Amino acid sequence: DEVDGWLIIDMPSDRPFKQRRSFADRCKEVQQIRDQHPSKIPVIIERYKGEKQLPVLDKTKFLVPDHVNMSELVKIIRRRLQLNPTQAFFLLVNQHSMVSVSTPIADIYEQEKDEDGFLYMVYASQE
Amino acid sequence: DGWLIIDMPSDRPFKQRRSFADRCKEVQQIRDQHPSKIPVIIERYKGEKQLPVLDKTKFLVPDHVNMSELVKIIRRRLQLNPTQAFFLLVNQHSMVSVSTPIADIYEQEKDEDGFLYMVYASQET
Repeated sequence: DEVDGWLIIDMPSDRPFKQRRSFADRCKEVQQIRDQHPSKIPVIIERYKGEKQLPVLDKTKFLVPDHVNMSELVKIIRRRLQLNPTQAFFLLVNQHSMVSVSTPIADIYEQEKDEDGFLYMVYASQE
Repeated sequence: DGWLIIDMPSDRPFKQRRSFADRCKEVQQIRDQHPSKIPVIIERYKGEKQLPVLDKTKFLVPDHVNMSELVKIIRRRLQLNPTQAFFLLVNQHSMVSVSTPIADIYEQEKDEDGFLYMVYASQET
């Protein structure tokens, strides 16, 4: 806890996935994933920056079949966060994109995927 | 005998009711008379049914205000009560923080014709 006179702080890392790996490493990972699972979408789902009433997700990486709509994914987040009904949340795709719950993620992927090939989503409460 | 002629007002977006040349011309006149104001087109999101249509779609906004000011203005014209939540989307689906200055949104998202297009929708949609 103290090394060489220095007092070390051990707080856990809250990095977004994009800040933990390099662009080359993320691209490399997507290609491996799209090779073994060409019928699934690699989705990164993280907590919005300024969120306060909502807890962090324990698992933020999801391999999703092409055919499921956003509803099917929202309810997954509904189950993983185990939220109460009076606490409403929204899911933004990529950077600030509100998309219809009936849209298949396969169209969302090809329209909104990141430069690295991942599809980034964030959940928030309001504002 | 003859024809059944039907006349109904248009609910088509502003971009389809006004030519490109007229829209460009209108912004040019407005930026000349009002160089410190932002011309914003605010319309109801296409598949929206919970919130009504507004009688005014064209808004001349001071360039110094934040997105918050535009939300409060639309909320008032929609006469919403606190239990009614809505979003104001830039372009078609872009969510922006209410603290973002409208001038920054304008220079980043304005249309080629000089207007800034926004739509309002409720969480249901």
